[PDB]
Amino acid sequence: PQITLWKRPLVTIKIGGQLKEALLDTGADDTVLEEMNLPGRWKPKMIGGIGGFIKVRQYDQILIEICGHKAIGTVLVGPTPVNVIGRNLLTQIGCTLNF
Amino acid sequence: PQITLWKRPLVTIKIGGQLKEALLDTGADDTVLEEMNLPGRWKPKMIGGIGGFIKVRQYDQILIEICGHKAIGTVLVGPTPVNVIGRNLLTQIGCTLNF
Ligand SMILES: CC(C)CN(C[C@@H](O)[C@H](Cc1ccccc1)NC(=O)O[C@H]1CO[C@H]2OCC[C@H]21)S(=O)(=O)c1ccc(CO)cc1
Repeated sequence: PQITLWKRPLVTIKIGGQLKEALLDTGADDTVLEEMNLPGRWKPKMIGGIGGFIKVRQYDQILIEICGHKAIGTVLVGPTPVNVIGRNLLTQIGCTLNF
Repeated sequence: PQITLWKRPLVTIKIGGQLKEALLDTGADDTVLEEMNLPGRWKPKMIGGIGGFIKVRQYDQILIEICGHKAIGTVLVGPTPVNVIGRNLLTQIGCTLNF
């Protein structure tokens, strides 16, 4: 599809057997999802943006379906106000910016 | 152009007659630039990011050229970690997401 940017580019994702809403975010290097109790090992990470840093849990090789497009990669879990799909997964679904 | 996302979508912008580098950021509603001098009236505002809220100077109706494409709109200036071009200006240059 083609998504215009008049409104936030929110899409439905499937991760860990749950459906959620997330931003297709070209400004995020990596994917960050709202707190959720995922099984498996993780490592702590600090990620920074406007307002400072938050502590997150880095899970590797997580399967995520984004608008019916499957991807697998790093997913950071923490107290983010928004689910954001970052470039590490956007590249996997064939997403480009165009103007 | 069509921009892939294996690297950060960084582009050169012109604002206040000066060249800078900025990130095309579909996850940003607004455009936020690092501390700089800009002419004209500004009003204090607050904006929230992943890590909390920051004080910014809001400049309205500012000319800004993004990768050769002209826009006129609101630019927020403050202690952002990165110059981000947000949806208020991405829409003006006709930017869409595609996959
Ligand atoms: C700043 C940028 C370089 C990096 N960020 C992505 C941005 O898209 C961020 C997304 C966002 C955060 C919080 C609420 C809504 C959207 N948008 C944002 O701050 O937008 C500001 C300006 O416009 C307003 O609209 C929405 C908020 C206001 S990040 O989240 O900090 C981040 C940092 C490290 C990683 C791991 O690599 C992943 C993500």
